[PDB]
Amino acid sequence: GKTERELLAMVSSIQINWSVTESVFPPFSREMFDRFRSSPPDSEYITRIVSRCLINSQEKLINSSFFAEGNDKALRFSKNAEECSLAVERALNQYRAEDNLRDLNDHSSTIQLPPWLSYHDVDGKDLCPLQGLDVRGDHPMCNLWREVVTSANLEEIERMHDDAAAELEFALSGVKDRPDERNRYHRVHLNMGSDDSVYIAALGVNGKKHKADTLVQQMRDRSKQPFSPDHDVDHISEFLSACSSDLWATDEDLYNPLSCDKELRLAAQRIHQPSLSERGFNEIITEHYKFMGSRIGSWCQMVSLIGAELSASVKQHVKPNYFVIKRLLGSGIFLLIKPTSSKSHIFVSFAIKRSCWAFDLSTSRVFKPYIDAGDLLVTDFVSYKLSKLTNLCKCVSLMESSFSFWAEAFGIPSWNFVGDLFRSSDSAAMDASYMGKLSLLTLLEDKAATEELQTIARYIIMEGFVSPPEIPKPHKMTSKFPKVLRSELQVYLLNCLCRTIQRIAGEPFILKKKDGSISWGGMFNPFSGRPLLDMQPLISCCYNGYFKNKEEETEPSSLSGMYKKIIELEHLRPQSDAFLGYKDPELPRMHEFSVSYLKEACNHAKLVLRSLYGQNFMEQIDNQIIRELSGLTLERLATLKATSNFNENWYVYKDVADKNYTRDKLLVKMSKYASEGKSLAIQKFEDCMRQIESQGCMHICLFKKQQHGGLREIYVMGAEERIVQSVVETIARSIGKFFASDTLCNPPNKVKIPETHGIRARKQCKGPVWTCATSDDARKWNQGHFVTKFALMLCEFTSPKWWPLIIRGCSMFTRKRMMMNLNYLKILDGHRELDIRDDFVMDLFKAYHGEAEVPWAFKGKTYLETTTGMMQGILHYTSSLLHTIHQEYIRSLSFKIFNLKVAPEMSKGLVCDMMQGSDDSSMLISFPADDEKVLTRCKVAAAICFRMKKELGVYLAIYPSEKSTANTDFVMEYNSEFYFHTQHVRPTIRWIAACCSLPEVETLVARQEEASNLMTSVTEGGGSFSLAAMIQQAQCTLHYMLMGMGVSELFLEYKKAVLKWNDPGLGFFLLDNPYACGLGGFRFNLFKAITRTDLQKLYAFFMKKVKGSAARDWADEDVTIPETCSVSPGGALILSSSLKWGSRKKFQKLRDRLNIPENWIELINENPEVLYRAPRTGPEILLRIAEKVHSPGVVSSLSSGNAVCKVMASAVYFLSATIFEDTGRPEFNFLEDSKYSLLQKMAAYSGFHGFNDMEPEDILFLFPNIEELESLDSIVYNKGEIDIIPRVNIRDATQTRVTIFNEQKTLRTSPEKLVSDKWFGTQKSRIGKTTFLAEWEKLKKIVKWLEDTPEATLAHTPLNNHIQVRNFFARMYDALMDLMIEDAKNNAFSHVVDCIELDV
Repeated sequence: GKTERELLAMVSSIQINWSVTESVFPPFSREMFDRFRSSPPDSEYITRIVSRCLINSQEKLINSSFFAEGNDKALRFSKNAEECSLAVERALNQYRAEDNLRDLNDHSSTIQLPPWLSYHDVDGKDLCPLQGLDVRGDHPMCNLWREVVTSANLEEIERMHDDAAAELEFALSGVKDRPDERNRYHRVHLNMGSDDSVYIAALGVNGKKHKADTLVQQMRDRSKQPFSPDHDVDHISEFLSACSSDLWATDEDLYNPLSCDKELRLAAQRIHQPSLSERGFNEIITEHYKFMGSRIGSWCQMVSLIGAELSASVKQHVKPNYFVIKRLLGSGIFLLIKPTSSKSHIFVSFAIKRSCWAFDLSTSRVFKPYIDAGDLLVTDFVSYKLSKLTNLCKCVSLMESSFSFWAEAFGIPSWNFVGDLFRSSDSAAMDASYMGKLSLLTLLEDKAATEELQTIARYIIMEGFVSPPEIPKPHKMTSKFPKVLRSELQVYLLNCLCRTIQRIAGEPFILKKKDGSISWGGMFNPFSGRPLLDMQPLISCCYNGYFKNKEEETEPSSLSGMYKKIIELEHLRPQSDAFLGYKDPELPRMHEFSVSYLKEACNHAKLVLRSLYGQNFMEQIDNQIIRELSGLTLERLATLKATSNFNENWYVYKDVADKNYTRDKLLVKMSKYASEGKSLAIQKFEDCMRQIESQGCMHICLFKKQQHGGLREIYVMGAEERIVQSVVETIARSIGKFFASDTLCNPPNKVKIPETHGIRARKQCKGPVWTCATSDDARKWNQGHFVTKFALMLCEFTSPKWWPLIIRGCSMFTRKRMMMNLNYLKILDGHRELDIRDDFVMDLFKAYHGEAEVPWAFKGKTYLETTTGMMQGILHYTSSLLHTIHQEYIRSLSFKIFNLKVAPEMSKGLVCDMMQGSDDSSMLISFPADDEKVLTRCKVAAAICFRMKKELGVYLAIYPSEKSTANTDFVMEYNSEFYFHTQHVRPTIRWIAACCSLPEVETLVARQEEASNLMTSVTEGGGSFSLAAMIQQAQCTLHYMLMGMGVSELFLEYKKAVLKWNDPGLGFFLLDNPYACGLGGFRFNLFKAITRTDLQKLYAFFMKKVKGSAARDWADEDVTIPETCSVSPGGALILSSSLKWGSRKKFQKLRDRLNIPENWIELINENPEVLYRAPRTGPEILLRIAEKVHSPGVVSSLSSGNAVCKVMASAVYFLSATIFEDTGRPEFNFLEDSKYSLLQKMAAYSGFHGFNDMEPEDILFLFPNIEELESLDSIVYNKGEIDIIPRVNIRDATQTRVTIFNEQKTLRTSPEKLVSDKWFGTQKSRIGKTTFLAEWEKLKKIVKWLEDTPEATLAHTPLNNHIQVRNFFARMYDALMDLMIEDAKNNAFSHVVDCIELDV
């Protein structure tokens, strides 16, 4: 009320002065708003356009599918094959005709590492003098790098190296006794020291014949010249197809370097499965058998260890004439490494003792060829970027998880899979081995275009599901092929997709309702001709998996691709605003839209909103916005999202030169704005919009994320613009949330609608029903949408008070100004005129310093300016509203076309529920199939789905893409969640690729918590607990490789100490039980750890009430080892080390900039007059953002990080860390048994943990009862349906926040049974014990009160959690209104579709 009255007074404060908007933002003008709010739609135009659109859709359907009259189905499909063939060879002879191309005999090999497999050598990482002397017989003969490794060998015979011998006894002394020694000048560290003892920092004598820079320069000039599609890849397909039994064998070739921690896994299962006294692991047998599969597991170990050693060697700094020499732990393989160029480039040569190498190559010719020198094989130098070194670091875990996934996908059990892959008679084994080797080739060759080809396979495969009224046109995807092919794998993938297009064009996938359930035959793997039978592997063949990282990209081709897109359509501006909201287009150009039909869509959507929510709906849509604008606080905008400092400066590079650009956080501007009494975003929107008018544009900076396939191309807008965006967003989102069919506003409608469609169809009409497709692609959604339509759309909905806010926000969205990365312009100033991407780079080069006038690039300016389109992430909900408007019109037009076409009594039917996200459209039309008129209804549905995208979309600048699919009965797709007939699939491989995230949290309990969160993420989307268990074994080898289990001999001493004390803060990876690995989180393992293992006795000794908080640690020294550490639990599971590489200087500078209050008591004493659920005022908002800042995890240096540096510290420091001081005296005179009140304090929801673990406590090896029919039943169940005695929230803040239960008498008594604190007394500090949990009562609120609920989809119906954990384990309004009138002039078109469909 009072806040509501103040917000409405602020709204009355806002005003629109038109002369300023017409001045600075030209296509915004008072006349256009007045005509649109005033002029009703002229119906003659709207009839003219829907009639012409109907004709177009008919003619396009005819000449697409029915190429003439009197055509047999075989003739139609043969002409389709002719068309697709000609389109294909047009695509190929795009590539054949090129300026340059490699000769077909010349080869490339994709995996640059050698195929070697080495029998186990003498232990230790030192390059010993015997490993120098024994390999002397090199026989150089002036071959490539034989003379260099001979020089290194001859030096190795002498002692002319920094470490010819490394001793572990010195490092044990350094761990147990802190003052180990002085620091060697050769030992170059990055974080927390480096020991001349822990890593071989030996430097070998320089080669006089060759310097690697010119060798890579000539090889790079060759890499510039492209690859033809007629290049032979017969060796590639030979490798992936034929080699099956070679890959699997157990001869202990190199399994040891990562097979070290087996006993630790035997400990971890002993916590969870008490009754395995046989040492009888169940998933660990497959884990170590797969790792023991020598032909791939040993080779993946070699990849992982060279990746880890190189990541350690990036931080190593070497004087330029010399190069470092290293050796892997307990291996014959030597790495000769040069970080000569610090520009993310490391140069590596490998050398294996010929005595060490044996029993194979892994395979020939799909690997870098190796030179023989008799004594030792060797290889030529190869270059690597640091972004690729993280991928090489994680090769065993990624390949284990990908092979286990593909074994599960083709029905092989994920624990017996290496045995089945050894003896591969069934085609499921051959296809699993094919796809696993394909994933291996993708991983070792990191390239965006290779994943792009894998992604295009999705649209090619989906085109085969189109219904007989339609015909497949998979050759439509030939437009979206890569411009240039840059490796043999792209050639193989392109040839695969070309033959795939040929097969799909030949005939479609043929559906059959045999058992009252549709199923598709003729399906096949997109990358090999092996037939499939399951939808899930077909979907999972596409969606190539990607790693996520938040980092900039400095490769100029990547930023040129970023900047290309908006600038492609910037030139397509029609320079005439007659169409842009002033007048109706007849044949709409690019960026145009029709005023009258936008108003008709608005009026129709008002009519459906009226008929759903009643007569006063606008009043309802009024108040919802007020609630949203009472919810929109500055704290909501106070997040970790970055913010641009490009305002009013950095415009000319000469003034902008010599100063880096830095993206300030949102918190500095939010706290500067909240330093005044500016309690809400709207109260500051008033000032911000005037500021934005003063500058006369929007300031935006461009930020291309480094990863690929994730959220790339981020547009970091400014603070005032963020404020304006947020108020416009809350308006847009309010009116959009009144829409049922929208999905971005209400995702439960998205999960509900595809499930509910079957019930609505069967309830309305009796019998089977067909469907149509989802045109989820939208052609250039962001670039092409002018914003005047957004303004007119939103102004049609809101009350008259809001229109100035809408008009001014859309007005700043018209004209917009975005900055490039300054290193890009530093490149372009001194660039050559040989820029290949002349569409942008030559154009920008002339625009910046040149003759060419360009309407986006300005003279000597550091910005791209665009008077059209929109950003990607700016105005999501407004565009979702536009798309919802369009689709709501199309629904009634669909009923109109169905009534005009088939019968007047078809409104009883045609259930046509929609699904429209930001740019993802979807539609499905159910109609009965009783009579033989259903084929006519299918023709009508084809015309309807045609007109939805291809025809009335253009009038709303809504452009359908070729990537759309049309008329795919019993098939639908939306947001990569495919819905086949009574079966729901999603591509799970995208999360299996991510579960080996290798997280840099640097807390050692948060690390395992993050691993558990990712594994639960795989369990949420598809997957199985056996697959999750194998992925967790991959995670555990990854984590124990963050410790030096293949990187330091001290890990061998970490083992025994680790067995003495099993706690996750010590670094002991707690394995979840395999029968339910995904439901139980890290809390489940911690509860079982304290309940079973003696680690609770350490918690019995070290505890806050008996011992103390983070200041008081059981180790009297704070920093235990020279490598960093702490004992701070922070109201959570206790970490026994920190290892915080973050300097924390940047967080200190952040805290200085936020000007937050310093004392921090004011939350604690004034906690009862802050509702932490909701702040109210600038002081309270300031302390809430300060609480958000000082939380763990969200610390700037906790967020800030890097992968190579983190992995280098992970064994340089971590092997020494935690060892022989914390572990030497962890608990003496320790209380054997833990208190029970303290036990429930550690885990408040111990009751749920006991209920969930009661079933999977004791369990056998495996209990498979094979089912006959396997298929999802469209069923979902939640384990969190089980609730605590208090159904109400656990917060009860001031006993006023929630009113879900009345008068709370017993509801109050149950909580203090568990809490053991006075919930009464206003929840004050002294509620029986001041600081009973911790000092911060906000921290007490966080830790004491917390609830949650999980969710999972099932194979068979649920009744309770036990059959959940059993089954989820792998078993293997009125249509008559808005009466628009259409033209039925060409009924001969309908006649020919009907007759030829009858004759087929």
